[PDB]
Amino acid sequence: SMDFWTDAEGYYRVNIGEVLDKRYNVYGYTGQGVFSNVVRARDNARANQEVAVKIIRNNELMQKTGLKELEFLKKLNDADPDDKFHCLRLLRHFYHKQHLCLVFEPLSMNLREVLKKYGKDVGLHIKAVRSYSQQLFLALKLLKRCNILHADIKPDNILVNESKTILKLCDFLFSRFYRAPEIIIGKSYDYGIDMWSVGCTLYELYTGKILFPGKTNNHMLKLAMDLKGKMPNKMIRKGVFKDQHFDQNLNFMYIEEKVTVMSTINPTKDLLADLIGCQRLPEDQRKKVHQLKDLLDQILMLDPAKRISINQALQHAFIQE
Ligand SMILES: CNC(=O)c1cc(Oc2ccc(NC(=O)Nc3cc(C(C)(C)C)nn3-c3ccc4ncccc4c3)c(F)c2)ccn1
Repeated sequence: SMDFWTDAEGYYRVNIGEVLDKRYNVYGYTGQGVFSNVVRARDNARANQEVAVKIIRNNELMQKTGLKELEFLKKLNDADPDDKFHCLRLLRHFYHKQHLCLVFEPLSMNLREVLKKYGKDVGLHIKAVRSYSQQLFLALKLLKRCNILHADIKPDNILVNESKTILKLCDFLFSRFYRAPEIIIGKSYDYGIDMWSVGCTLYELYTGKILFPGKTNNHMLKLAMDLKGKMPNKMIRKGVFKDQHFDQNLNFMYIEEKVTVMSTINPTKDLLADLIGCQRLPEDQRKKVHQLKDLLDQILMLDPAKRISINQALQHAFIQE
């Protein structure tokens, strides 16, 4: 998230049965987190309630990064005192053996794991996609209110409770698939990047498949333009990486090594067909799928200024009808 060898040293292995801050009885690992150990504990000081504790590495870079994370979470916590906007709740922090330790509400699994348990190319029920879409847009609403850009929304960064009724947005290879085109071309960017990533996620939640599985940044742009046609001229010109992907005449240079020069990219991606799949749907679910397709069309505009607003997303037929 962002405001709109000594870097890897100091890992701490917490033992099962260790008590932290004279209260957190560590009883299990989670596996989550990239650089820090995230453990499950019971809070002996608060009726043995379950928490997750992230133990950050003891080095300068990750200490400072930890403090920034703490600041972002406190800002969202204060902006949303009743927890209606679906961001992860930090409970408090402490220090242990020079490690900054962050204590969070416990959650069950991330949405990548939920998709895996649905099985290969299966996806969720459209009713769950509807509910999760609303919750995600509410998270977007809070982030924008707090002048925060996530910049890496994807199933791996969304956690759910045990019943899978509630999701919380959080932040910890796959990242390229969810990247907005303004980022790829190197244009100045805004809250629109997170709306884009939410669109990519929603498609994947329903189909079980990655929307834009591009091997490179060049391939990602081609796949986006296969949906929406060629990127606007004014957008191309403002990108600091435009020369990797477009020539002096703003023709797209499709790499496949061979370079195919394209003045036009005819839209060919059939989003509805891909959404429906081999399903024989009843008219009520079929209607909802059409509405999902329309929501995605409005999210996945190449120009971020022309994407659906957060409020228009919340009031879209997919959610409301
Ligand atoms: C059984 N239970 C479990 O398995 C289990 C595991 C579990 O693990 C964790 C999940 C998430 C986090 N952390 C975050 O999500 N941080 C965060 C949120 C945001 C948002 C809200 C702005 C998106 N930005 N940043 C965030 C992250 C890193 C940053 N770095 C620098 C600057 C700002 C930053 C902001 C964590 F530390 C541990 C939680 C609950 N249950």
